[PDB]
Amino acid sequence: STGSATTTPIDSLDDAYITPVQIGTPAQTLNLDFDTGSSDLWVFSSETTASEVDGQTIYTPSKSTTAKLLSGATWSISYGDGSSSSGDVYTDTVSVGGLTVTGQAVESAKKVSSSFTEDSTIDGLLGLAFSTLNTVSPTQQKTFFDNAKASLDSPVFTADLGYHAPGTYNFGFIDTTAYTGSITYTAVSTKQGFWEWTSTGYAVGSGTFKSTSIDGIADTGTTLLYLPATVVSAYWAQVSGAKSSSSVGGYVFPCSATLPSFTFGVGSARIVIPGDYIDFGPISTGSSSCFGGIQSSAGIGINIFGDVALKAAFVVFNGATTPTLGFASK
Ligand SMILES: Cc1cccc(C)c1OCC(=O)N[C@@H](Cc1ccccc1)[C@@H](O)C[C@H](Cc1ccccc1)NC(=O)[C@H](C(C)C)N1CCCNC1=O
Repeated sequence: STGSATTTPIDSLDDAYITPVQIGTPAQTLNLDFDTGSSDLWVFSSETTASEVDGQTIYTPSKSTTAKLLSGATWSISYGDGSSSSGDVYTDTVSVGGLTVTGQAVESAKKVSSSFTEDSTIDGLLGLAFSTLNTVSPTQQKTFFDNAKASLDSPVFTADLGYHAPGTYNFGFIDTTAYTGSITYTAVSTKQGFWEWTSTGYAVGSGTFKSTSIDGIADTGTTLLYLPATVVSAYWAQVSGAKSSSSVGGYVFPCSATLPSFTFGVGSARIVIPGDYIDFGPISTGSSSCFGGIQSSAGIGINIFGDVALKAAFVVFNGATTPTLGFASK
């Protein structure tokens, strides 16, 4: 089997991407944030505290003839930015772009934190990291990809995120028309439950490539590119007037600037992020100071190849017995 679904930026800055997902019988379509950095499929629901729902589409399990409460099961998650959600668990039928999983754990929110309430465009998350990170207690549950993997033509999914444009998540096959050149594969450590890999280095604009190992995670659920402070300082030094602002919480730059590209290494291959991908617009409405898309990972504890990096590539998440990650230019 295979599946294919279009993923769409939620706003003009590509702050996140949403993908339609069919849940239950008859289908209830919710737009979920596909997140290779977490392993819970959770949704706004008829059980979510009413004051915490503000425009989201909700899952109503009582209207699904295939929904079953998973007795005694609860979930609770806290994300890297301090956002959180929690609730109970149903099993139900879940389909993505024609690919169907029966018995998928659908985590129904009773509580969500304010950042989720304030984003009317995201109806929940679909986790695509490894199932060891799933938060359901007392019995951990499997991700959508884990449940589907054995049925897929190939045990893979691919992320093709667009810049200011729609893109595609494919399950079970590699669309050889979606990229240029070859796919370079690189080793993955699953010990932290992430798609964790080691970049071979970087370059800023037309500058010299610096060979240096950068351990980090491929995370479709993080907007920006978070890299070591030395790397990020070298990038923003090439942007006249850029500075790290402690009040804003990262590097800002004059909105009139033309940003240089940023290149990262995948083995001997190179992925080039165009400068425009690194512009996240005014820090506040009407300001001429703009927020940078490459930021220091010092406060995080891990480097994150988020959407800024991944949308410059066609990315293969290979879930074979020994998982690997593939990157191609496109
Ligand atoms: C679940 C789990 C188990 C074990 C260990 C950890 C760290 C676990 O947490 C996983 C985790 O936080 N993953 C995040 C990136 C992560 C992995 C490991 C450590 C730290 C972080 C990321 O993919 C998911 C989450 C999605 C989200 C959150 C709030 C609103 C909307 C979307 N995204 C975010 O937190 C990011 C942060 C990092 C800037 N974020 C917040 C919104 C706006 N945009 C955005 O980019």
